[PDB]
Amino acid sequence: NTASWFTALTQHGKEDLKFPRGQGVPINTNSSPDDQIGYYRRATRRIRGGDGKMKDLSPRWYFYYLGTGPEAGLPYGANKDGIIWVATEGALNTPKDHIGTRNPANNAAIVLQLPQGTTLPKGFY
Repeated sequence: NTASWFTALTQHGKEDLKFPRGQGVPINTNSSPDDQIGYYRRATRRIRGGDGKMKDLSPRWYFYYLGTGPEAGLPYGANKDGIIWVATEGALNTPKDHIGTRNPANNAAIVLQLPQGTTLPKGFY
Protein backbone atom coordinates (compact mmCIF):
# COMPACT_ATOMS: atom_id res chain seq x y z
CA ASN A 1 0.00 0.00 0.00
CA THR A 2 2.96 2.40 0.73
CA ALA A 3 5.35 3.97 -1.83
CA SER A 4 8.53 6.17 -2.15
CA TRP A 5 8.27 9.83 -1.07
CA PHE A 6 9.67 10.93 -4.49
CA THR A 7 9.17 10.30 -8.23
CA ALA A 8 11.52 7.91 -10.10
CA LEU A 9 14.80 8.27 -12.16
CA THR A 10 14.51 6.39 -15.53
CA GLN A 11 17.40 4.13 -16.75
CA HIS A 12 17.94 4.27 -20.56
CA GLY A 13 21.28 2.36 -20.67
CA LYS A 14 22.80 -0.95 -19.56
CA GLU A 15 24.88 0.47 -16.64
CA ASP A 16 23.20 0.60 -13.17
CA LEU A 17 22.63 3.82 -11.13
CA LYS A 18 25.78 5.08 -9.32
CA PHE A 19 26.40 8.57 -7.83
CA PRO A 20 29.76 10.07 -6.63
CA ARG A 21 30.37 10.07 -2.83
CA GLY A 22 28.24 12.67 -0.99
CA GLN A 23 25.69 12.96 -3.87
CA GLY A 24 22.35 11.35 -4.80
CA VAL A 25 19.99 12.14 -1.89
CA PRO A 26 16.85 14.09 -3.11
CA ILE A 27 16.07 17.55 -1.73
CA ASN A 28 13.48 17.51 1.07
CA THR A 29 12.98 20.69 3.13
CA ASN A 30 11.02 18.69 5.78
CA SER A 31 14.05 16.44 6.58
CA SER A 32 17.13 17.43 8.67
CA PRO A 33 20.88 17.08 7.65
CA ASP A 34 21.04 13.93 9.90
CA ASP A 35 18.36 12.21 7.75
CA GLN A 36 20.15 12.61 4.37
CA ILE A 37 20.88 8.89 3.76
CA GLY A 38 19.19 6.06 1.84
CA TYR A 39 19.07 3.87 -1.26
CA TYR A 40 17.51 3.67 -4.75
CA ARG A 41 15.60 0.47 -5.65
CA ARG A 42 15.10 -0.70 -9.26
CA ALA A 43 11.52 -1.50 -10.36
CA THR A 44 11.61 -3.61 -13.56
CA ARG A 45 8.53 -3.40 -15.83
CA ARG A 46 7.52 -5.72 -18.73
CA ILE A 47 4.59 -5.59 -21.23
CA ARG A 48 3.09 -7.69 -24.08
CA GLY A 49 5.09 -6.18 -26.95
CA GLY A 50 3.96 -5.36 -30.50
CA ASP A 51 5.11 -8.81 -31.69
CA GLY A 52 3.88 -11.61 -29.25
CA LYS A 53 6.71 -11.81 -26.64
CA MET A 54 7.20 -9.84 -23.39
CA LYS A 55 9.32 -6.73 -24.07
CA ASP A 56 11.12 -4.97 -21.21
CA LEU A 57 10.53 -1.23 -20.60
CA SER A 58 13.18 1.22 -19.24
CA PRO A 59 13.64 0.42 -15.48
CA ARG A 60 12.76 3.02 -12.82
CA TRP A 61 14.82 3.77 -9.68
CA TYR A 62 13.00 4.92 -6.50
CA PHE A 63 14.67 6.53 -3.46
CA TYR A 64 13.84 5.31 0.08
CA TYR A 65 15.36 6.70 3.29
CA LEU A 66 17.62 4.34 5.30
CA GLY A 67 15.64 1.85 7.39
CA THR A 68 12.43 2.38 5.30
CA GLY A 69 10.84 0.82 2.20
CA PRO A 70 10.94 -2.71 0.69
CA GLU A 71 14.55 -3.05 2.00
CA ALA A 72 14.03 -1.37 5.41
CA GLY A 73 16.01 -4.09 7.21
CA LEU A 74 19.12 -3.75 4.99
CA PRO A 75 22.05 -1.87 6.60
CA TYR A 76 23.78 0.99 4.74
CA GLY A 77 26.26 -0.34 2.15
CA ALA A 78 24.78 -3.87 1.86
CA ASN A 79 25.37 -5.58 -1.50
CA LYS A 80 22.12 -6.53 -3.31
CA ASP A 81 21.08 -6.62 -6.99
CA GLY A 82 18.88 -3.58 -7.77
CA ILE A 83 19.90 -1.57 -4.64
CA ILE A 84 22.49 1.28 -4.69
CA TRP A 85 23.27 3.47 -1.64
CA VAL A 86 23.53 7.30 -1.31
CA ALA A 87 24.38 9.68 1.60
CA THR A 88 25.16 13.40 2.11
CA GLU A 89 28.28 14.42 4.12
CA GLY A 90 27.40 14.28 7.85
CA ALA A 91 24.29 12.04 7.68
CA LEU A 92 23.80 9.56 10.55
CA ASN A 93 23.73 5.80 9.96
CA THR A 94 20.42 5.31 11.87
CA PRO A 95 16.93 4.14 10.59
CA LYS A 96 14.58 6.97 9.49
CA ASP A 97 11.39 5.39 10.89
CA HIS A 98 10.18 8.96 11.75
CA ILE A 99 10.07 9.88 8.02
CA GLY A 100 8.79 6.48 6.86
CA THR A 101 7.22 5.82 3.45
CA ARG A 102 4.44 7.77 1.65
CA ASN A 103 0.80 6.57 1.69
CA PRO A 104 -0.61 7.61 -1.80
CA ALA A 105 -4.16 7.99 -0.37
CA ASN A 106 -3.11 11.00 1.80
CA ASN A 107 0.02 12.36 0.01
CA ALA A 108 1.30 12.95 -3.53
CA ALA A 109 4.94 12.25 -4.46
CA ILE A 110 7.58 14.98 -4.06
CA VAL A 111 9.23 15.92 -7.38
CA LEU A 112 12.74 14.36 -7.24
CA GLN A 113 15.31 17.19 -7.38
CA LEU A 114 19.04 16.75 -6.73
CA PRO A 115 21.31 19.50 -5.17
CA GLN A 116 23.53 21.86 -7.23
CA GLY A 117 26.55 20.16 -8.86
CA THR A 118 25.13 16.60 -8.81
CA THR A 119 26.55 14.23 -11.45
CA LEU A 120 23.76 11.91 -12.73
CA PRO A 121 25.20 8.84 -14.59
CA LYS A 122 24.82 8.43 -18.37
CA GLY A 123 21.25 7.52 -19.34
CA PHE A 124 19.55 8.63 -16.09
CA TYR A 125 16.86 11.35 -16.09
